[PDB]
Amino acid sequence: SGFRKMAFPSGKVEGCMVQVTCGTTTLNGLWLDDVVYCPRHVICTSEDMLNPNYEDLLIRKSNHNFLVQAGNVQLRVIGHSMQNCVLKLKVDTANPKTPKYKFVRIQPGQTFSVLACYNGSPSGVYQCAMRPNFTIKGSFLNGSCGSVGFNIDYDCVSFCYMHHMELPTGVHAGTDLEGNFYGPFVDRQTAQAAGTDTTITVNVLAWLYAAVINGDRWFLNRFTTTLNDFNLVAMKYNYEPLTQDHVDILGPLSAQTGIAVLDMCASLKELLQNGMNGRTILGSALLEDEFTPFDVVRQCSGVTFQ
Amino acid sequence: SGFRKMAFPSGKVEGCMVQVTCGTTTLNGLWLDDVVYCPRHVICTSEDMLNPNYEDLLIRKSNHNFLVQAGNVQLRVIGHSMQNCVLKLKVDTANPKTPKYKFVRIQPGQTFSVLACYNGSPSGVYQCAMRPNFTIKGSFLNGSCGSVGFNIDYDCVSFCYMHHMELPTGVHAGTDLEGNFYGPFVDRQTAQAAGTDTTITVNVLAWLYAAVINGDRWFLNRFTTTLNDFNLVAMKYNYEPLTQDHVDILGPLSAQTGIAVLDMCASLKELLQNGMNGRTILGSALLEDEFTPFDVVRQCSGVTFQ
Ligand SMILES: CC(C)(C)[C@H](NC(=O)C1(F)CC1)C(=O)N1CC2(C[C@H]1C(=O)N[C@H](C#N)C[C@@H]1CCNC1=O)SCCS2
Ligand SMILES: CC(C)(C)[C@H](NC(=O)C1(F)CC1)C(=O)N1CC2(C[C@H]1C(=O)N[C@H](C#N)C[C@@H]1CCNC1=O)SCCS2
Repeated sequence: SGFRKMAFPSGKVEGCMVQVTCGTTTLNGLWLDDVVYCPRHVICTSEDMLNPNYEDLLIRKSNHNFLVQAGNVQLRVIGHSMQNCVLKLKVDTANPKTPKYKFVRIQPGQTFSVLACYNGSPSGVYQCAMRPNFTIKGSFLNGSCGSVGFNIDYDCVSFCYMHHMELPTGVHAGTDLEGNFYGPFVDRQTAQAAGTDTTITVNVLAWLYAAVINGDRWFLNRFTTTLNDFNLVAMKYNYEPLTQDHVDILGPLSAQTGIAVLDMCASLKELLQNGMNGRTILGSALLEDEFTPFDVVRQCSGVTFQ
Repeated sequence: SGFRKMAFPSGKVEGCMVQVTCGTTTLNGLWLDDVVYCPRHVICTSEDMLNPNYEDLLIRKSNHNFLVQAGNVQLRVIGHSMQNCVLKLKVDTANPKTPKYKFVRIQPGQTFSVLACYNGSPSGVYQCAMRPNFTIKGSFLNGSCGSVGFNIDYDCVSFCYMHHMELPTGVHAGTDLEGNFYGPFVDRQTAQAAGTDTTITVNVLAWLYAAVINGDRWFLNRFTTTLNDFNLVAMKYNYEPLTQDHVDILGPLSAQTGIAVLDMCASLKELLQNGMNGRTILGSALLEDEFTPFDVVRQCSGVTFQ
């Protein structure tokens, strides 16, 4: 029993983290086989933050200008190139700790763990969601860029995020591992702001299922709803529309608890319209939306990784 | 910016996790040098859960009866003994991934990360506190016992917890790595219940400091309080007494923000007496008490580990 914001074990990613330095600027890189991936704004100067000419800045760098360290060991750079907003530094040594891996582009509403790093060393690990507005609510300071987000499946690490930017109100933006930003953001110091965020309805439902599995059942009412009538209420409270695919993805939790998804929607409808009246669910006073249906099953069934 | 429930990187502990099986029962063990540590109730039978005769059960086991697997590799057991509530299985192979480590007994109110494991493989990592009533609010299923809690300092893993029991209401009890339980609990299936818990006042204050550091300042009032008058209010709301040592431990955060601890106590006093009126702090609708002052500094200053 119990339900926690749970991150993936980070060891496989820890073995890939390195430090990349250009002049005064150090950030993190991801070392897979003989390539180090890092944000291209490592090549930025104190002056041209507002609109860096990245191609001109990279033209003027040589391999030797990139100082890459794995622990206390310098990795010699033998090639460099830029792919969208990431640099790829070819090094002369393949990373012997390289896990089985994939580069994936996740969808809004999906979750992943972040291994927050500084100077190529890990600070901590936490779970995040890709918000509907393509930000993440992370915890990042100066020097954290190049920290990555990831999922694990059996033995395979799917890298999905690399950290680049902090936006107004303290939320975060970054790229996939092909260097393409999530959302409309750019790697320059210019007026950007996130679009308004919305609540990830399918995740709130999954978390209500987790509550029922843990014996926290007070909010279940005796009613049902149609999918259309629920979505009319979701809309007023800034919740994402619930789709049939969402309903089908909730199948396993619905089957385990014996609660039809649309019956759970009726209970969520009542919570939205009426509030929680000072009560908590799974120890929370707000409805939580950063657990996917898959996260709930993994945590409540004890799925492991090798 | 940002503030997350952040766990330690788990890689150093992942390299120590093994599976221990006696007959039908499998749980996790911790492999350090040539010793595997695990809960002694691995030797329990389907029948004598209510009050196992552990000494008689262990007398009847031989080395070969303990099946210890590291990944897919059997570790041959060459010695066994019992220390309080843990078994120590000597194996013929020292763990080449053994980190620098210590066994520590933590105090109530301190925090640590749990690497939840099943069949010797990791499921996830999350941050916990040792509650004033010597329980932890974990997330554990059948087969999780032997999972450990830990802190890291530079390169040194301090193991502080090993999981043994789930208590009524879904909270958890366990031992230090010398096999001594935290709290009045015993490893048998008998009526035990936690004493009433209380809120960890020094941690709530630390988390209010983290809020100020992140620009979430609405709850700061213009008043101060004496330590005695604050503690009279803390008592009514089931908060731990705040001690001078707690005040001094909050020194670094107080100095960083320029807010005297007793001034923060006045603001906390107002929150306790008046509620939050539907507002949130650091995205939370309840006051959070599972971040220590040290956790706040580590997260907000980007402290890393090797
Ligand atoms: C005002 C900033 C927060 C400094 C800035 N944001 C914007 O300009 C916006 F348009 C989004 C709002 C921003 O993030 N920048 C500036 C550049 C780099 C990058 C950066 O500092 N990225 C850090 C890495 N390392 C991680 C940041 C630091 C604080 N916490 C984080 O997460 S963009 C390339 C040229 S300099
Ligand atoms: C009712 C139980 C939850 C089964 C029981 N609790 C009590 O009897 C209490 F007095 C505390 C309330 C309990 O925890 N037991 C029973 C024994 C083993 C141990 C156990 O199952 N420990 C698991 C490990 N592995 C981890 C548990 C399983 C569920 N979630 C967890 O965290 S004690 C040694 C003889 S059998």
